[PDB]
Amino acid sequence: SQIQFTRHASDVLLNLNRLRSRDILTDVVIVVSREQFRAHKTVLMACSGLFYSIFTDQLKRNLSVINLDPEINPEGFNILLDFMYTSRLNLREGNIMAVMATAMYLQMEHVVDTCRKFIKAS
Amino acid sequence: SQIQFTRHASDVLLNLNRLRSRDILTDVVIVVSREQFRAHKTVLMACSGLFYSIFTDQLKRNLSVINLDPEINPEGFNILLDFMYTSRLNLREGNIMAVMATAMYLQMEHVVDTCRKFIKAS
Ligand SMILES: Cn1cc(C#CCn2cnc3c(c(-c4cccc(C#N)c4)cn3CC(=O)Nc3ccncc3Cl)c2=O)cn1
Ligand SMILES: Cn1cc(C#CCn2cnc3c(c(-c4cccc(C#N)c4)cn3CC(=O)Nc3ccncc3Cl)c2=O)cn1
Ligand SMILES: [Cl-]
Ligand SMILES: [Cl-]
Ligand SMILES: [Cl-]
Ligand SMILES: [Cl-]
Repeated sequence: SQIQFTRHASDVLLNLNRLRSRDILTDVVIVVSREQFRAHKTVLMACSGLFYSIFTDQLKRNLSVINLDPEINPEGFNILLDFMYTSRLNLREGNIMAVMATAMYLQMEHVVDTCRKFIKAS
Repeated sequence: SQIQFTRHASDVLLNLNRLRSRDILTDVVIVVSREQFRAHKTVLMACSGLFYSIFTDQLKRNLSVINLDPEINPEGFNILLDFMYTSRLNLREGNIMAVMATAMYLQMEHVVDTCRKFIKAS
């Protein structure tokens, strides 16, 4: 019965991305080979089965640094981190395989499914 | 040029509300007279000019407890906190004035404007 605000969730996500761009209340750095990316653990948990499983565990919840598998492509990771904070996925012929493999590792099914649709559409 | 995921922002907000319901990575309690409400500072900053102004200030960013004005109605506050995390506003004849005054204090213009529309619609 409540009044629905159709733009509200997008407004929240935009403001969370603005906080990330200023490093405000970021609480983790994700290390991907020679690169590092700061983020909010809450957003990572909201968007990734891997990060959900890491930070729900009381053993790991307070970690300030997460080292990803050294095989993960930093560009693929950055594309997916930007997707988490924007709802926009930068998929191209030159990055689809790295993005798809990274989304499998991060446990991000809708992106993996979208990568399969991209391949089927050539 | 990116692929747009129209449901993604709502999915993120739902998962942030699920984390709030489990008290996972909440980092502040908001005290409203005899009641207390836990939340994520990032979501509060994303949805309120008052909380943005409090937590952007390096003087106050690390506060774990915020005491609101003792005049603020706890039910009005709870309605607006739920709106922040759901995009749904529970506006009724019995709560409109308290919700509107609380939204003015929290600096939440779209809700204040919606309260004005509710009054104009009787
Ligand atoms: C090999 N492989 C495994 C998979 C997988 C997969 C499945 N999968 C699993 N977990 C996921 C997601 C998502 C999610 C969210 C938004 C966009 C996208 C995308 N794109 C994904 C969040 N999460 C964590 C969660 O559900 N968080 C949560 C749950 C309950 N309460 C609070 C919180 Cl935070 C997901 O897709 C793919 N390949
Ligand atoms: C007396 N009175 C003053 C006012 C006012 C008012 C105006 N107002 C001011 N600030 C606001 C909002 C919002 C906001 C967001 C979503 C829904 C609603 C509603 N409903 C409001 C966020 N915010 C903080 C911000 O803009 N955060 C942010 C900005 C830039 N980067 C990162 C971040 Cl987190 C707002 O409405 C009304 N009455
Ligand atoms: Cl971005
Ligand atoms: Cl390309
Ligand atoms: Cl709720
Ligand atoms: Cl009523």
